[PDB]
Amino acid sequence: SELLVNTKSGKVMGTRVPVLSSHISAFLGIPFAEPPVGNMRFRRPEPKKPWSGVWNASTYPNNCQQYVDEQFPGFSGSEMWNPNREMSEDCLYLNIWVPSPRPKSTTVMVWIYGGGFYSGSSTLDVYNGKYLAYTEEVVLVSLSYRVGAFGFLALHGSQEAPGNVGLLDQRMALQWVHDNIQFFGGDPKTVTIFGESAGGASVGMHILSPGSRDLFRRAILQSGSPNCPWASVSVAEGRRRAVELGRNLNCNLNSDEELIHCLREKKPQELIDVEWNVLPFDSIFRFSFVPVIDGEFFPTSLESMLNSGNFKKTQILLGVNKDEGSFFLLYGAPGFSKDSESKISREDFMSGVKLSVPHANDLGLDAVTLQYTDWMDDNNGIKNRDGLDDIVGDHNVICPLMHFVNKYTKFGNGTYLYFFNHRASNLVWPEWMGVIHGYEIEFVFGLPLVKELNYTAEEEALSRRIMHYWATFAKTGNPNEPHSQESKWPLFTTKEQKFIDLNTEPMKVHQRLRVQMCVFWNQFLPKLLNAT
Amino acid sequence: SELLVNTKSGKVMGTRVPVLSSHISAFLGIPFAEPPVGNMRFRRPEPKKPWSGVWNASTYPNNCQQYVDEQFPGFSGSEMWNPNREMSEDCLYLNIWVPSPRPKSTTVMVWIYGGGFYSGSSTLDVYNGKYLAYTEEVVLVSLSYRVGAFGFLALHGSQEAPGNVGLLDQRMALQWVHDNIQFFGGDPKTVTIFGESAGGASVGMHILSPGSRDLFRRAILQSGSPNCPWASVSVAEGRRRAVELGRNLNCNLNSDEELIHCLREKKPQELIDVEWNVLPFDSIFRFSFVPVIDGEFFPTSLESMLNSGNFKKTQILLGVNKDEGSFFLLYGAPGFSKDSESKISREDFMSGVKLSVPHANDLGLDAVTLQYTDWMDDNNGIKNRDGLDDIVGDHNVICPLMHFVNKYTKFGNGTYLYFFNHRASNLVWPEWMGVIHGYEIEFVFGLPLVKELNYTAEEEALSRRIMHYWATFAKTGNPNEPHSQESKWPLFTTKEQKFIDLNTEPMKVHQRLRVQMCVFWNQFLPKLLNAT
Ligand SMILES: O/N=C/c1cccc[n+]1CCCCCCC[n+]1ccccc1/C=N/O
Ligand SMILES: O/N=C/c1cccc[n+]1CCCCCCC[n+]1ccccc1/C=N/O
Ligand SMILES: *[C@@H]1O[C@H](CO)[C@@H](O)[C@H](O)[C@H]1NC(C)=O
Ligand SMILES: *[C@@H]1O[C@H](CO)[C@@H](O)[C@H](O)[C@H]1NC(C)=O
Repeated sequence: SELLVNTKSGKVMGTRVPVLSSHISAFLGIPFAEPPVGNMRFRRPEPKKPWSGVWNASTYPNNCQQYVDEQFPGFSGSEMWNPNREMSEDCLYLNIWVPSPRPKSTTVMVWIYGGGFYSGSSTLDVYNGKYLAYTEEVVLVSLSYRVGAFGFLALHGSQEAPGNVGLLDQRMALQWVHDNIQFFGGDPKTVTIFGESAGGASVGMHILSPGSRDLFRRAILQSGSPNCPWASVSVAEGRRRAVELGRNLNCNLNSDEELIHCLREKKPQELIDVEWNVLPFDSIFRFSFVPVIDGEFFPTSLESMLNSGNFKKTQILLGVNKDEGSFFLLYGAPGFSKDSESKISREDFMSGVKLSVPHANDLGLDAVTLQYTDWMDDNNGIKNRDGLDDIVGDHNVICPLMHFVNKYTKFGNGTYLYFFNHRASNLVWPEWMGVIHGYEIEFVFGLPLVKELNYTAEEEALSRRIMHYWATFAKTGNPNEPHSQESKWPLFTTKEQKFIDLNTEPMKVHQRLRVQMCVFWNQFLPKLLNAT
Repeated sequence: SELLVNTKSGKVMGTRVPVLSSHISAFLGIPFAEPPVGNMRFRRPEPKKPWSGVWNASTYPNNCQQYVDEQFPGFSGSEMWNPNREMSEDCLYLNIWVPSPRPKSTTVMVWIYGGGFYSGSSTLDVYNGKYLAYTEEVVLVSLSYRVGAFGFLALHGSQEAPGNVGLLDQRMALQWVHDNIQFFGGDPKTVTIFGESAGGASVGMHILSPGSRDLFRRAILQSGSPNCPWASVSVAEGRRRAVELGRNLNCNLNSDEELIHCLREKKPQELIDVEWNVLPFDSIFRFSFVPVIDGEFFPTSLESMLNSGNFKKTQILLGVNKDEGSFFLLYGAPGFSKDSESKISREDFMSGVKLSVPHANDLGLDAVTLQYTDWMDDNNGIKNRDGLDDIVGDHNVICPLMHFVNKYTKFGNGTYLYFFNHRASNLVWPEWMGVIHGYEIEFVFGLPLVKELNYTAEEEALSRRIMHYWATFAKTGNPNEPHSQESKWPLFTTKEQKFIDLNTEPMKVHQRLRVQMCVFWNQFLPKLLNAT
């Protein structure tokens, strides 16, 4: 049977799924680890005990325990990101979409979900791997990993809650793919890991970490890089937040062993309810439990690793969206709201700057304000709104990705950079938010090919073109087909720093993506904060 | 006789001078002070002893002792600024141009020469008052004052060299005008003091200083303001430079009395030869002997005076030129020269920044560089050249004048601001220097009306229009003729901050003159330097 596969862990039984009036196989909900419950909460993942008999892989698994967005109930815009299955701490599963008939050795892509390390599910409609698998004839995997305190509570020195275990969750899933994907027709020699947001930063983290490098071939990063200011913390800061979390739930705090035990007796929701109370500053685009610079997973600091060339050398394809910041300002910054144009007063603009750069002294805050204020027209509500959108996007996502890409290219074997700026015709969010964090994903997964979702024809064409770029890059290390008449996405080089737009218009090459602002975030401001 | 005038100091005999195929009277070389020679070197001026008989006022007087530009011998561009008479320490004289027939009570304008407080003469061709006097029917005075160490050597606490005596030279000349100009047909109630560069800053200084306010009615400032970073020093810094000057000439340094005596035995040229050796930094647009913040002439610091409204309240007309910096970079900055386009390398640009902001730490220098660098095109020789031109202009002249004008307007009785950007058709300096420091003066004094000087017709028209603005403002406090059909130079206000261009094209109003750069020089950078 095409739906029966014998792996090293035991036999799995999948299901036939319809896609664009054809069909393909899906193996959903395969475990790659022992359920991390009870005394194994906060702990490193263990490999899954092999099973006898046939594992039923016909339905999606549980989503990991996580915060649930309730700002706009019934609103698809926010709820498309929420878990669509029951939540459980028993959530370490992966899903596979396989072409029909079964391939022998074809290119593999493994997806890693975003969600600020505090949220995410492999099972969301926008992550459905069937269109990609079917259209490009690739084996599509989607993994899962613990988020929140469950994934990232860090008491360094203690082996009961070391930190980074959600990254090791990802690593164990890549190990399983390495080991077994051949039985599904995947080529273990040609695995591309890709991810958006925290998943993009995760991809970058596996590139850096020695323990992860050998388990994938190449990598795509969407709107995220490992050096993002929100993607990691020192061991001291992690310790502090873990202690404060215990302080919020009335734990004994005299020893690591006392704290951890107390935290293990709590029900999942008690941890989720107080999770946001541990942040050190009044901030946006900051998350409580994130990867920690521990000296095991990351041997030294991220910057010294990037300078010395201490990372996997291979091809990378990556980029950003036009308006990365709007999602975050909407939720947290005064003056912004979903159903108005959100024209921002000068007073709200400055409140905005404070929340967006929480770690900055007064001089730093002035430096930023000056850099994004048009002093000819300082009380223009639209210019204030958009400038603050640009600040949050540049600081959090674009300038950290640009620092990474410039550093990586010095040592790497080929870089391809994009700037995604198509505003989708059917977007439910308001005009002012622009091209939002996470809204390139639907084009990457081929949702525009489904007619009932109401995209234009040129949006279908864009989606196909992006899928073929992504898949051709996974297959060869180059998104272009050599010998074809279409426009050439040029290689990014240290010298010329070229990149393309991704949108419905004929492609354009440009150079030095937001260099004037990123010299400010990546060189000047940090120097200013170190002197003062 | 029309050429004989009886003043309070004694009788004066002038001369009839031809102008634009008519004639007028000129009283040249009238003394207003005792010659400041011998023991009176470095000292406050004394009033001139009245004379019996008739003072011959038919020829220009001596120019004060000063440094003489020799960079381009025979080149009119540089030599038009040099002294055209014999130099002497016996130089305290003034000159008067009077319409024919003699007026009774008409508007008076008294000119104060620039030259960085280290140079200047009342007697230069470009300062010839006859065209202005004749064309607008005003009595035109031009004064003189000691420059260099002779005018500004400052040993505070000592009455032998107190500092600021060159400003008191100006004050005594304004006193003489107050007292006597009526006998020449001038209205002592309607005196306008005007000046360029150090003379513009001087004008501003008489507005601030209590001792000077009552001696003039209103004021014009061209490319200079009292708060310019080069226009004054602390008493400690003045003391240091006076000591270092004495150290350069082998003086006994054990007491003020010893130093001053030693300096008084030296010939003028010995002081001039070592004058530049006392500057604290490697710099441009900085001068050795300048006004000192002494607590007598200036009661408190310039900034506290500007904040509290401690100054004469009256009308002011003022402005700047497009390319104020080029003159200074030519003379002192590596990569610039008179006979090339002076395209500047990135390395020379940074050398430039260091010399232009000599008092800044490394963080400050970076802040400036970032602000004036296009990071898309950082090795564009023209953009580097022009950016450095703009830095020197903005820091030295434009942003300090803009801070002054904004502060003054809060308390003042009417402000009129211009931006002069006509590149003269007959200019001998190269294209790259643009609209240079000091090249609006020729339009103010009417040289374009003389055919043999080879200006265009529209340049004649511009000159006349500027002269009539200047003269109508001196007469009424408003450069416009109410009830006339010509375009209206609008009042500058705290709210709307309006200003005009001065050039051959139809006038345009704009707002907030170089506000984006001047917020940087006047707010951010000083705050950055105070924290670090
Ligand atoms: O961090 N990445 C999140 C993500 C990534 C891809 C797609 C969708 N998202 C949902 C994030 C939008 C809303 C941000 C919500 C942050 N937040 C959560 C809980 C409580 C408060 C807040 C923010 N307060 O300002
Ligand atoms: O300060 N204002 C001077 C002025 C004003 C109106 C018209 C003409 N000028 C001549 C100044 C140009 C050249 C600057 C010369 C400065 N300088 C003098 C002596 C020795 C060295 C230097 C400069 N070295 O970099
Ligand atoms: C990648 O590496 C191969 C083999 O080592 C080399 O020949 C090629 O030039 C490299 N490509 C780039 C873009 O560096
Ligand atoms: C100047 O002062 C006069 C008289 O005090 C006043 O009436 C007039 O409004 C003032 N003008 C300005 C521009 O402030």
